[PDB]
Amino acid sequence: TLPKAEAKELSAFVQSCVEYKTNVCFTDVAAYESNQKGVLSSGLAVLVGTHKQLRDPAVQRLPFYNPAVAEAIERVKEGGTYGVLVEGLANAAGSKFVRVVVGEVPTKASRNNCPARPDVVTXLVTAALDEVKEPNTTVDVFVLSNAVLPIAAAVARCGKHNFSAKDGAAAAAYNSGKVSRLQVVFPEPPAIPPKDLEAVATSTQLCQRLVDAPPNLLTTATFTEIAQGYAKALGFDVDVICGDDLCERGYGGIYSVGKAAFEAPRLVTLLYTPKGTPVKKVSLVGKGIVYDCGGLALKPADYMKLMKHDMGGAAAVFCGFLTAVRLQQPVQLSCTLCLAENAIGPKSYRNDDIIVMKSGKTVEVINTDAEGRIVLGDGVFHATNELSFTPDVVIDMATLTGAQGIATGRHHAGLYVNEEGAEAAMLRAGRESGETCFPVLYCPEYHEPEFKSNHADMTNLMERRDNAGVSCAGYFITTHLSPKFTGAHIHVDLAYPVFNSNGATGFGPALLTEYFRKL
Amino acid sequence: TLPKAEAKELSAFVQSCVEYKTNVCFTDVAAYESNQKGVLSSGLAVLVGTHKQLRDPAVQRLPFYNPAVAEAIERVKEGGTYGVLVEGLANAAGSKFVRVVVGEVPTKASRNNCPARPDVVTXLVTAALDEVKEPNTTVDVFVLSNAVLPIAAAVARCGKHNFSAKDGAAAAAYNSGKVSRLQVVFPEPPAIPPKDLEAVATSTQLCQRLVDAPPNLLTTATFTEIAQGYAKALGFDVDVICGDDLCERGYGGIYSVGKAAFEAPRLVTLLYTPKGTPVKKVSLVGKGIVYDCGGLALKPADYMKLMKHDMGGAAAVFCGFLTAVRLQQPVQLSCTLCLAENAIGPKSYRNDDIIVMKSGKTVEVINTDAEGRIVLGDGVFHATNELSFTPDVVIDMATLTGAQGIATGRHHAGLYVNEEGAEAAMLRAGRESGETCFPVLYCPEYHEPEFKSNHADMTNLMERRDNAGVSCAGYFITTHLSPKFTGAHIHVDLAYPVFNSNGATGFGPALLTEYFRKL
Amino acid sequence: TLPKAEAKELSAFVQSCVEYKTNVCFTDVAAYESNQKGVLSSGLAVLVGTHKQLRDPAVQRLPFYNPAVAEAIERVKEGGTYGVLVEGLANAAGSKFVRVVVGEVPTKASRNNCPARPDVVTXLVTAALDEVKEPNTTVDVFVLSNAVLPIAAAVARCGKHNFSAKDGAAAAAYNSGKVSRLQVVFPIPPKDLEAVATSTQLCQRLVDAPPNLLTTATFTEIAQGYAKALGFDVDVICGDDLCERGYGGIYSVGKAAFEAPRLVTLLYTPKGTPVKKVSLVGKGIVYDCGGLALKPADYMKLMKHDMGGAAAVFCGFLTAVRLQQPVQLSCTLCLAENAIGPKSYRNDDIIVMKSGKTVEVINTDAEGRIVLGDGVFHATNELSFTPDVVIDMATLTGAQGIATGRHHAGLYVNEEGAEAAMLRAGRESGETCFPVLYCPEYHEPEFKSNHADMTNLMERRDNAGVSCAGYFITTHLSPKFTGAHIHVDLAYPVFNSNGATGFGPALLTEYFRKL
Ligand SMILES: CCCCC[C@H](CC(=O)NO)C(=O)N[C@H](C(=O)N1CCC[C@H]1CO)C(C)C
Ligand SMILES: CCCCC[C@H](CC(=O)NO)C(=O)N[C@H](C(=O)N1CCC[C@H]1CO)C(C)C
Ligand SMILES: CCCCC[C@H](CC(=O)NO)C(=O)N[C@H](C(=O)N1CCC[C@H]1CO)C(C)C
Ligand SMILES: [Mn+2]
Ligand SMILES: [Mn+2]
Ligand SMILES: [Mn+2]
Ligand SMILES: [Mn+2]
Ligand SMILES: [Mn+2]
Ligand SMILES: [Mn+2]
Repeated sequence: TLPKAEAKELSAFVQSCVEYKTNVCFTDVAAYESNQKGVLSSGLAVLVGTHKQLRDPAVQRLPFYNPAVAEAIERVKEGGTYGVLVEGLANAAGSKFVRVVVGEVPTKASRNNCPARPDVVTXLVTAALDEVKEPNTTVDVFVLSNAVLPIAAAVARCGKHNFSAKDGAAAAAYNSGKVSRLQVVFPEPPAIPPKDLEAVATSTQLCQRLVDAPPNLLTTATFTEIAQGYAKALGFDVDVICGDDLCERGYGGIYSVGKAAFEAPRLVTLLYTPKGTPVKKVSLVGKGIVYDCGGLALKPADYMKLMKHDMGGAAAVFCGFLTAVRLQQPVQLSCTLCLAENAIGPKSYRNDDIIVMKSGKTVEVINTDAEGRIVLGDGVFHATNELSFTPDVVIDMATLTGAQGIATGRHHAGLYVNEEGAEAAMLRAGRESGETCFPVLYCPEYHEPEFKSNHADMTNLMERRDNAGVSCAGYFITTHLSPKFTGAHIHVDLAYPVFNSNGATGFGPALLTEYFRKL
Repeated sequence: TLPKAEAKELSAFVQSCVEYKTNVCFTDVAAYESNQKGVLSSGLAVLVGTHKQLRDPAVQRLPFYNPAVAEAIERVKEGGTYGVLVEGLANAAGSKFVRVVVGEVPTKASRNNCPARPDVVTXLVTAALDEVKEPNTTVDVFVLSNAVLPIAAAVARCGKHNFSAKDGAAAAAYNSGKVSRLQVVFPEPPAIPPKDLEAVATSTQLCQRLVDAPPNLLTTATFTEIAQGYAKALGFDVDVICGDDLCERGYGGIYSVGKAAFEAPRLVTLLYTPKGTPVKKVSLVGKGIVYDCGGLALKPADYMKLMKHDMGGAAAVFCGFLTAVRLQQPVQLSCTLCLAENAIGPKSYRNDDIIVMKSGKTVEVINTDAEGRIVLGDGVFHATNELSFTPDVVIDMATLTGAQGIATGRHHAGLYVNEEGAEAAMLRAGRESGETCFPVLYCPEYHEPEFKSNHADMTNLMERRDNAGVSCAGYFITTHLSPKFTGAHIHVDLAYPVFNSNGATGFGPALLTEYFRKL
Repeated sequence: TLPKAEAKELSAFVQSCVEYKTNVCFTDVAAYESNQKGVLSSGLAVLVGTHKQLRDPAVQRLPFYNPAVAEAIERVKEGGTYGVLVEGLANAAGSKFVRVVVGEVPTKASRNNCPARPDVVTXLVTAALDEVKEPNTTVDVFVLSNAVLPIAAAVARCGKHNFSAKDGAAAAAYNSGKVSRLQVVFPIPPKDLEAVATSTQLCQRLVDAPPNLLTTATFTEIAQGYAKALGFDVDVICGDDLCERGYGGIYSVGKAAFEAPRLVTLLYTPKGTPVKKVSLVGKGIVYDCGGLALKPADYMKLMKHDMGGAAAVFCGFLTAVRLQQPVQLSCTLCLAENAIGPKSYRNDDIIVMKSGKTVEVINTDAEGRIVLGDGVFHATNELSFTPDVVIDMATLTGAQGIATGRHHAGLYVNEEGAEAAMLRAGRESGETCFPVLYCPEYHEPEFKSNHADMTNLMERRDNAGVSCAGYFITTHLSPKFTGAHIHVDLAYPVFNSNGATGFGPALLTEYFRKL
């Protein structure tokens, strides 16, 4: 039994995540010119675009423009912002001055990046919002790109985060009182509906909120309750295998990892079937390690800092699934959340233990901190073998390896994929969404020998360290796919793209939405 | 309460160890020539001996010999094998070809080694069995050494291990389906009976099985049940002091170490008295740390890999005892198993705790990972003071220190002994059995000062590292001997000889059998 | 400087590398059946192929086949070998028995690998040669693949290495007396395959050799020896000349060492109209001790391999000349020892690169990119022509092994077309490759420096390390250059547990072959 006060706090936090709606609205120049009549929404306005786009004639005719803003556009450095004051410009707050902030987006974009450069867009708007005069206002963000999806996510992930514990916000279920309503204004009427872009943005910021939150708030239990809350709200099926049931029912992997912890591990599977004929049957699986302490292979304090992020794969596939339901994307989805805390205690699984996986294959544990692949190997077997349908495509997302960062870096998720066509599709989706990706070596013939075990079918870690580590971890997961399954397997290592110096990025959901969108 | 499924698995595993019988039979050339009539047992046959022995005239007259095998004997490198095919040679499996594998054993053997070189014999047979055409067959291993005991153990420890979790053998109580019946064929009828050699081989492979097994199968509890199972089977007395009873009854050492763990520590004492007059009264004590995680002095993951082996001393004295009973060796034995898990948790004994040992002397714990000597100090006090007799000789066996490997290495167990005569005897037994040993410095005057404590009688670790570490650990154990005891004390550090790159070696039992045999 | 005895030894070693010719010959079943008349070349014979290929009818009709070999083919495990004795089979050595060794090659091959699986082929033949009855014989290796180039290199890199110091071979200029003549028998010209094989084994020999034999000086003398032999131009900028002439990078790195650093540029122009103008640049760190950022002893073990990029581009160039490939080639070897001493470049020093840009040294052990940045500027700016393609090869980063592994070299490439071409060449040659992220917009910020143009190392460690090192090199390209840049990180593929692999030369030969 938890203390009564802590249960009150946790309940409040669950509700805050279930009832979270975004702070971002979307419109266009013409529709703004009619709805607002040229009156600005508050004492701040932001303008963002490429060097050439800021010098387009249409910019002059915007309602905040004046000879100062024109100079600001001259003076601004690429990648940076320039602010100016304008006196007596008509505005809803009645402020004698209005602050205009220009920001220049670069046009340079390599073949493996999103040509819109939403990464910079996010930074520019974050900078501009740092000079905010009053909180709980509405800030007009005029963008000059028409790439609506990437920008929508880029602005959603920007500025101050919706999760906060500062200045007594712990008393208000950790909802930031410092967030500004943001009204994005595209040149054209969008391409995608405003009500749709708002969903994508909500999913990005919910993913962000979950990831950000500390493990004393977001436990295996509260994450499950949140999924349940959304299941009741949007009307989809939820299946939960909790604690010792996992051992009874053959799920040795997720059980062994999570059994040490105070809050029991759970395999939470969600289900959505669209009205009409689905274009593809897709199964999602997320690594949901709510805190990776390392187990008995205890991490040193420096590497254990920010391990609340180890749930980031689960939060991605979850919020990606929530968008699909809300928009009624015509994809038949399973979403399986592998929830556990890799904890240290009397009941820790051990460096030498042998696990009997739900696949039936045995795993010699060399290192308890390689927990992610074990928990996923049960997740992917569940999806390919225990569900009411066989998927065409399996997508597993996880904050799996440090090797990821060394190979593909902080902005690109690593792809271990068994088919060129599906790799290409997910890659394309990265470029379109702005939540980019890149391939790591697919070569099972060289990965398998690294897992030779004396007494088990396989180990959970490479014999040798410097031999395609992002890939070998991916291979391990594939060995626990059902032999029923013949289709396409996409493993997504997103260890670093989930976070930056300001906290979580909400990376994952938008990438999925865009991948689904083009099947 | 464990999960129902895990209890079923554990029970199955207990039974598999209790009812384990060997896969090795033994006979001689003449007896084989008459029983088999020159028909080979399967599509594989192995021939092993020294350079001179392979060129003895008697080899030609063997039933698999031909002009190819004669060339194989020329071509073979010392320490290696050479395989050849022979067409239409009569055999029980009806295979068109029979594979003959020659292996050359070296004759070089230093004063501290076994002149037969069973180490190489084990390797040669392991190599030959790697080309096995069908599992569950019978392979004829023709050896040309008459040193029957060392060869018997050497073949028992060789090839694929009886413990296995591969290819669904987890469903069959972890019994390997991949093992070959091995029929050893000596030149002469063996100096020891075949029914006796089979026991020695069974003990070696049981020891092997226990050590190999992961700590999730072999717990303090299941090990105790195994001892009990054998006690009911062979009719000897078993005494168990479990969990908190240890604290109540003054056993502070073994209690403190093991109390953190999920499964409680146990001091299991076994007793055997032969029908007539015993030649000697011997007390065995084994370090039975089922997993050494280090305690609060938590081991780094690399050094914690393979710590399921830390029980290896207990498994040695246990299986050594089982052989004595089964062969009815005329030795009066006590066998005390010091079973605990050095675990990490809320209830861990601490680096600064003071233990009150069963000896009555107080121990300041400097480092919780030096758990072995504490546990043994209670074990040896129990044997020298609480039993129905006072032993003439105390033998304690343990996987005690890393220092062992630095000093005596992977093949020789370290001996800390208080009397030259007993050191000599155990050394002799090493050379005869092939489970070899070597002395480490005995010099208590220089060991004692390393354990000076401010507030306790002693510490559990040296002030200075690099002052006869194998020995100092031995000394600690001697301080907890009863003052009643005045006989011979043999401390056996077998940290490395218990294992190799293939897993456990079953080192210990045969050394004991041979030591007992020559009192 | 040196003792008279050591100079004698070094000279002998130089000559051994210059006059090295391969031990491998190539032929086919029909041509062997006619030349040899069915008499085997020695008391050993080897048979290598896939599960289905070993069961093809044509195998039966081979001159060593018998009912035992047929069982050996049954008994063999995939990836392993099985040996058998055959009595009185006709053979050149007159041995009462002949040993036949079968080896089974797998057919499983992922999209990023060579379908022939020459990796396994190499292992199989190495295993079979371990049971050799007499050295200095000729062993008949019957292969059942027709993928001639990858197999030729695979057999060249296999078995006992030509460099050896065992059993007094130090007295015979470190030439192994334990090597077998290998006659490969298939079911490209033989004189051409022999060159590719010679290049693979020369690359191997250079890499294997210890840094007390292969110094910056002896490597340069070897290049000179080959320049005199095959008639091509050689340009050498030695020691302090590098400082005088603006080459701050390669000078600073190598100036601490006993033997001075050298920028050795080689030149070849084919008789007709070249299909492309290509400039090669190799990291030639003869020993990477780390400099003042001294490596720990474990990571400094096997750092004689840090020259492996140079040995690749050098031997790749030698093949091009010998076969007269119609490519106009520059080959620039960046030779230095990253040494520790009174004159070590320092962690805080600022280098003035030949490019003109300034480099703040954060860590002296990131020596490779500095040395290469001068190499690629030399090629793109100081030569008699402007290349269409720049290929730089180096044993550059440990990150490589984490990202692409032991069998695939990492590719940082600025154009999809050239990446594709080099990738294809990998799959064909068997010296495989794989891409690492190309994204300069994210790499550049990692090199921000307070007082210099750039640093030589990332601010942050976990951010596409194989790629960032590549980017550094691109900043020192000439602005004259607008063509295709291929950076090849081959840190791990150059070696395995048996020593050097001779990885690089065959990959180039095959890339050139199709341009
Ligand atoms: C020993 C295996 C531990 C598991 C892999 C972990 C990640 C993890 O625990 N996921 O649950 C990791 O990032 N490991 C890194 C790591 O082991 N590698 C792989 C090779 C070098 C280095 C990369 O940083 C470092 C940061 C600890
Ligand atoms: C403080 C630990 C005291 C117990 C010695 C332990 C062995 C142990 O845990 N036994 O249960 C050990 O690991 N010994 C080694 C060790 O601590 N030493 C002492 C100096 C070098 C080395 C000797 O092997 C390690 C490094 C493998
Ligand atoms: C810090 C500067 C390191 C310089 C580059 C070296 C390799 C080198 O010196 N080549 O000359 C490297 O990557 N070394 C590795 C290394 O430092 N890294 C970088 C990140 C983690 C780890 C392995 O990639 C290991 C092998 C020691
Ligand atoms: Mn993790
Ligand atoms: Mn982990
Ligand atoms: Mn221990
Ligand atoms: Mn210990
Ligand atoms: Mn280097
Ligand atoms: Mn270096």
